[PDB]
Amino acid sequence: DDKAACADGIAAVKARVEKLAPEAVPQKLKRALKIAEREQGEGEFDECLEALDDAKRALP
Amino acid sequence: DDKAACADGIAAVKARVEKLAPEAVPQKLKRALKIAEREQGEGEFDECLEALDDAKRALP
Ligand SMILES: [Ho+3]
Repeated sequence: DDKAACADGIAAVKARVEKLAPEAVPQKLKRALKIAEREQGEGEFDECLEALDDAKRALP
Repeated sequence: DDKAACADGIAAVKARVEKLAPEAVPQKLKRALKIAEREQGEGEFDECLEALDDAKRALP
């Protein structure tokens, strides 16, 4: 469901980001991940998924 | 728009709540107002309006 997809998506995006040089991680990518995590914590798993969409589009 | 409606709705619900004995304000009402304010601060003015709907239904 959205909750599992949100958690899986956060891990998937992080795993891809963690293969980047840290000094090269865009601020927009960090912010999108943080928004996703905030919304996950609020139980807005659907909004987490939309923030993950933004994070993926911010990947170099 | 949703932003103005959210701000107006927070004030409207508070004005009605502030006419209650404070020791008698339901916890569910306080929580709904706080959620609305959190979502307002996140710029989710639509989600604020849905939390305000819950607050109104929690009025004694
Ligand atoms: Ho939110």
